[PDB]
Amino acid sequence: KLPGDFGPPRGEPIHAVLTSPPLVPPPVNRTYPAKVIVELEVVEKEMQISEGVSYTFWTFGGTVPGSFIRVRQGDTVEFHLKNHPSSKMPHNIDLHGVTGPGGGAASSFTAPGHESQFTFKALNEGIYVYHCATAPVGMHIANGMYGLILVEPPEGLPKVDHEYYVMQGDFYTAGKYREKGLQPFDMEKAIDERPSYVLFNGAEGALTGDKALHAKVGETVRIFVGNGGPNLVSSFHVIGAIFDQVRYEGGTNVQKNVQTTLIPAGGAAVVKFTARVPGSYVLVDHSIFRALNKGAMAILKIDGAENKLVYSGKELDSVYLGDRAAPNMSAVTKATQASVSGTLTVQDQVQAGRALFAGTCSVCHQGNGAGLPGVFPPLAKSDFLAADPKRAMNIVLHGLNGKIKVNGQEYDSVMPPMTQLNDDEVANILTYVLNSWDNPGGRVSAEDVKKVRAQP
Amino acid sequence: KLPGDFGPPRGEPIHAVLTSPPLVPPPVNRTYPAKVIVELEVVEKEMQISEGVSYTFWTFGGTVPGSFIRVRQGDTVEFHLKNHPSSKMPHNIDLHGVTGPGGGAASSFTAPGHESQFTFKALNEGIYVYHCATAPVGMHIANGMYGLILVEPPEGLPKVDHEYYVMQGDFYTAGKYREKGLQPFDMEKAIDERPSYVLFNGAEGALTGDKALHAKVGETVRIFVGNGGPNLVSSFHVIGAIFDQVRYEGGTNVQKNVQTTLIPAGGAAVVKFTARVPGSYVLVDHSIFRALNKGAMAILKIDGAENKLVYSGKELDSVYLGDRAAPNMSAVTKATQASVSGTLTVQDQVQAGRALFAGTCSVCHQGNGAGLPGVFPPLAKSDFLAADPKRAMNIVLHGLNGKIKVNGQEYDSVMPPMTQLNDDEVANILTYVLNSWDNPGGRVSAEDVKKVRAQP
Amino acid sequence: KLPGDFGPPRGEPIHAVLTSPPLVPPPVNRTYPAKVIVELEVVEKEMQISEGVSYTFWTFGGTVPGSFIRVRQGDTVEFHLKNHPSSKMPHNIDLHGVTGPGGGAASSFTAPGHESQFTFKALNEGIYVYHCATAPVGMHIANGMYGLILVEPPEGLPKVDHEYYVMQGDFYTAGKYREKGLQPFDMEKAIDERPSYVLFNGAEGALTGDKALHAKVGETVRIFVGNGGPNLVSSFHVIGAIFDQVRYEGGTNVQKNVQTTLIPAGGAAVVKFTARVPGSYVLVDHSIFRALNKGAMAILKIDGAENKLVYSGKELDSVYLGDRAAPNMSAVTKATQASVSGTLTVQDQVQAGRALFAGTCSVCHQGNGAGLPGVFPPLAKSDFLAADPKRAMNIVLHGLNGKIKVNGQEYDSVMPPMTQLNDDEVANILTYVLNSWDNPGGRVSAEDVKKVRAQP
Ligand code: HEC
Ligand code: HEC
Ligand code: HEC
Ligand SMILES: [Cu+2]
Ligand SMILES: [Cu+2]
Ligand SMILES: [Cu+2]
Ligand SMILES: [Cu+2]
Ligand SMILES: [Cu+2]
Ligand SMILES: [Cu+2]
Repeated sequence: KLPGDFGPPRGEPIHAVLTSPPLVPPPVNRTYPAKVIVELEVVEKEMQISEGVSYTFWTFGGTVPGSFIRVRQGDTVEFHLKNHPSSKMPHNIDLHGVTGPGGGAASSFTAPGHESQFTFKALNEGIYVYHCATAPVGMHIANGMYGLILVEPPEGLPKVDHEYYVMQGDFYTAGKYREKGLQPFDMEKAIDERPSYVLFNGAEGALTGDKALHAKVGETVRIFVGNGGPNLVSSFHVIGAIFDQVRYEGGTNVQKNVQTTLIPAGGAAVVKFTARVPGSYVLVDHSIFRALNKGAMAILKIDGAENKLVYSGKELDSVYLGDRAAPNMSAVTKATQASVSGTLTVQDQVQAGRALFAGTCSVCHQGNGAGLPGVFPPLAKSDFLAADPKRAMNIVLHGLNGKIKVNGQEYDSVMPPMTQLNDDEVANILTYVLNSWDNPGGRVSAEDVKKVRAQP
Repeated sequence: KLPGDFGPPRGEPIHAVLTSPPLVPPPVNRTYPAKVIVELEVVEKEMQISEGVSYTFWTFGGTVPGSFIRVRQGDTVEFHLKNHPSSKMPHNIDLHGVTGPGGGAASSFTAPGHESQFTFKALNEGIYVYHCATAPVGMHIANGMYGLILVEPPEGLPKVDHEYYVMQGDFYTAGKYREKGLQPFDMEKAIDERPSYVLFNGAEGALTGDKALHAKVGETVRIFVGNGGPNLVSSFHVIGAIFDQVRYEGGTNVQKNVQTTLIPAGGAAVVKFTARVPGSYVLVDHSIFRALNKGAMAILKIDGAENKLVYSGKELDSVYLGDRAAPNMSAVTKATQASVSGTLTVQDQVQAGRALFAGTCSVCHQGNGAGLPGVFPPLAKSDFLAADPKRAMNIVLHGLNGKIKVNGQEYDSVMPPMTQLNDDEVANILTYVLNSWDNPGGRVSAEDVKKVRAQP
Repeated sequence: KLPGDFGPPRGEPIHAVLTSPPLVPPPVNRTYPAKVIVELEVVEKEMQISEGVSYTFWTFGGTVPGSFIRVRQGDTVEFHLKNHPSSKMPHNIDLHGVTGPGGGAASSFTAPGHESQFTFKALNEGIYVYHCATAPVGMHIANGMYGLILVEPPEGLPKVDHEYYVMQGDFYTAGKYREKGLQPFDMEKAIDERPSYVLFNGAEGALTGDKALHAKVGETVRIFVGNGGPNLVSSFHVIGAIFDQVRYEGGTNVQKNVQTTLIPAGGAAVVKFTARVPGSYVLVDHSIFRALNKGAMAILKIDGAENKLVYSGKELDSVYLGDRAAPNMSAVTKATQASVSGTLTVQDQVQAGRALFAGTCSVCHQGNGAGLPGVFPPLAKSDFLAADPKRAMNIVLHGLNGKIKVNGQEYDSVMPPMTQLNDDEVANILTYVLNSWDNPGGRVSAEDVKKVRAQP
């Protein structure tokens, strides 16, 4: 007998309602197998991969990851793929969980402006990645062509308070991390498995700040977690919490009470979380430079009463979360646009710099620039800053050590170089500082920084 | 008590019959512990790692992976390692599953032209990697010195219709992927874990096309899957199917009903597959640039009747499998040899280009060069191609965008650069196209392409 | 109900006794929940990451990994973090296993010369990584800021004969592997996940030779194994043995009878080993260039009677373990210091070269330099060596092939290049050889090698 042998489809054909991340369709809530009609459209479009950084994404349903599909084991799925006429590339689909060559790939080949269809029976319960399977496949996947399909067990999953959809991917831009402008795909970095960004849900900050996932103390949360790759394996982890359950694909095995779990490239898992105490819980790839240097962080924010018997401490802040502690970094987007338009004002720079100062600089110099006397020198009303703005550019790029005097006090410490900051970021940060805390005002330009970077 | 305590060896000494990949020795089919004599010979030799690409492999038994060894838990194994007189390096062996320092390494050190032996009891059931353990060990492993030993449980494994032997490895050549000639090992790429090839069974195409694994609808297939490394961890996956069972080494844990599973460097697993519907099922490392850009694909081809209730779609083709959809790429080998000999003909180039055109170019331009009017321009009887062959070289290497006119119709799309193609590959592809579909004939040489690559 | 609901703390407050690697605190041996006071101090200090190679480590408790903390599920932990006044950076802590945002991070922020405290209930049994969580977090982790906390189940873990503490990390120096001197952290290699060293317990040789872990035949050994990362996933493996049990974090799953197991970045596991036969058992990351080219090897040395029925072979030697077979490589440290001081003698070089010759050269040329007539030429009383010392430098760096005559016998083989050896290493090795085995004496300097490396 084949698995999923629940007989022919019955009832009426069901048009599947698909959802955009990070939301999930409702439970199927059905006791009979059905014919389920799935309609998905490929759209190629520019979107912001980071503030001020555009990328040409290739998408299933207009999002990265693509629309979530939810069916029942034993269903007959009539899958329709449409390729929007604006597309330049052909596309197709391989759904993990399909029983048949290519997971649908040969029969779903769809040129721009065309449609295709194929039918499969969902024999296999589980959570599964789907992705494009069009040569060059790695390029298509790298450009965002992946999503999740859930094939429910016949009785449904246990009830929870919230269900969310989170998918990791690695991305390959010609430019470096946070370098502004429309960034091409970089095939050489992709072949070498050297991503410039590693993201949840297609963008930096997609699930942080005002875009966080939400729940309340006492509630249960199920997260459908994909790893589209193309190349990286996620050391997937929740900061400050534990997973009650982790189940990979449709596996019989269920691990319970783990905090860190390896998700293969192309893999998927269902995790369950129970909210205990309020605050922000961070989903990360614990290959930690991905999480804290390339974008791979997402937030589940829990509302409710503190329990000092369980945890006496404070909510997360910019020391750990960096510049993603805040609701958003919209000022960076605005300043980048203003630079393109040739209308960049001092205030545009100040507000972008404010956003970027958090964590990056405030960890040592404090959010108010006061530092810590004799330990971390002040940026507030700083004589040393005022005396030489070009020196300040060199300090950000190249670091500073040795004995200095600031506001009448000696320091003898080490500020590491921060050369990974882009010219606009340094410029904006320093313009923020110059226009705060009784400093002398004025501005630093990206071009000013470019010149210092070329001659330390 | 130690595990495997089934008493002293009984019966007669058994000379083990070892098999070359992808075949496996028969089940031991024995109820008593034996003394098993294993004889393995190291041979260093050039073989083709890809068509026209030679490599000096170091082998156990003349193959990569090395010969498969099959014994029973509780057996006493008298292991004999011989190092062929033609060898330049000394060699030895570490068998995972051996209880004792180095897994045999110190007592198996064997200079060229020598032999060694040691004896161990197989206490531990499971599937296990063996490999060379001679300084510099990573070099020996990278050169192909790894294989599998199966230690059966006393009652044997459950009966299946087919057993196969598949082992992943990462390889490090001085040249780039598909660059022709005898390629040295590259220690710098090896230390950086930046392989040029990632392969099953020692070569591109080792298990594709006419070298695929076979079974029929309804049959069960057990695959002994190794990962020799040296360095990579496989996101091991079957496209279009599921694994009934995955069991690592001799672990008590068995995962069931998973499609994607992580195999450590040095690790091994036993997977089971049940054939449901006909077609080609692809074993891959789903760190997908390895599978589709570096060689890490293998095929299990299933014969039998379609079942439209389960899968309505078609067999895999070159859109997904690329140039490995075909039975073989022997024409590439032949053309590379003819170049070396100084006898390369137009037809030699045409037949190599034909092989290389599949997927790489046909995904957009079609197998007949017709394209799709207004979407993908024709290569068949193409005025634009004929008008400027050097332009065509530049388009392959460097891409093309913007409005063009071909055969009286405007196109306004994007052909990505294909700079990873080697000079001979571009030359051969374009010579194929020029000599097909009423195009004007002639040829493009590797030297012609080299010149365009040096000045875009 | 929350997990760990064993009621309020009772008895007296307990001041936790923390241990330095590779030792573990005693079992808590307690049937009631307690208030446990933990005091940990951050110290930034230079230590030797390899012989003659200094690094500025940032530590919890003065060691890498940091001090081991051992508590009972259901305990209330009052955690005190102090930052030594000599520190330049602020620090904090995220303990995996803590229920609360950041795992303690916001409330543990501690500037140099300050202290902080927070309280948490240990709801979650398991073995857990702790680490610094101060921007830039990856830098702090890379500099050594990680350790383990064990939260025992209420009944305690089963009794074993020995408990040890082993933690992997990846490290990023500006210089190459084994390049001498004080090495800065390299942010570019860290972001690219390209470590120069991969170590157990903070240094090359930390757990080899005279620093090996010990047990006797018949004894059980539990190892608490961490992977601090920041970035790598360990293919964690024991050479020549098997793990009776592997349990990750506080997971319900326990794998039994495996040799190779994947430990995520940030992950931890408890493994159990039973000693069967004497000799050295190697813990490695089986992404094997890490183990054999970057430092990722540790030894469990078992004392007792051989059992020829189980294993007939010899103890590990330098063929497999390389230059870590010996008790230590102190002579390298001494020679590097003498170079810095300008007092380097011939004998200083000879003794450093002796240490470095093992495995690296002896695998082929033998420990006595005799080679194997006609196969591996002698370095003992070698006419060919004596005839041209600069040629010998070129051979080490750049290899040698083709027909040569040494001591009246022809060789026609291949010595691979060894360009990864640093100038001082080549110099010292060759000075050792020149001053051994009736060779002519004299010396080779690092500067001599530098010149040959610049012009092959
Ligand atoms: C802690 C790790 C720091 C971070 C992050 C940043 N800075 Fe810093 N800064 C730090 C120290 C210890 C010092 C003094 C070094 C010494 O030689 O003793 C400094 C110094 C500066 C200065 C100059 C002095 C002053 O005006 O107070 C400037 C202008 C400065 N730092 C700016 C700055 C900015 C803009 C940062 C974010 C990009 C930043 N610093 C981070 C320590 C640390
Ligand atoms: C789809 C992703 C493509 C692949 C793969 C290949 N080509 Fe292509 N090609 C494509 C487009 C959309 C265009 C037109 C670009 C525009 O500006 O609108 C082209 C064009 C060419 C041409 C020139 C026009 C013609 O003669 O039809 C040539 C000679 C050409 N392409 C060759 C070619 C070859 C040999 C390829 C495999 C190496 C190949 N193309 C791949 C789209 C795509
Ligand atoms: C086996 C893989 C080797 C290792 C490791 C090392 N050497 Fe070697 N060496 C080897 C061979 C096969 C040869 C001869 C090459 C040929 O063309 O046939 C050599 C040669 C030398 C020589 C010159 C000849 C001599 O004096 O015997 C020297 C000086 C030499 N080798 C030194 C040397 C040192 C110092 C090494 C460790 C750094 C070393 N070799 C490693 C094979 C192998
Ligand atoms: Cu696509
Ligand atoms: Cu896939
Ligand atoms: Cu070998
Ligand atoms: Cu091994
Ligand atoms: Cu720190
Ligand atoms: Cu962590």
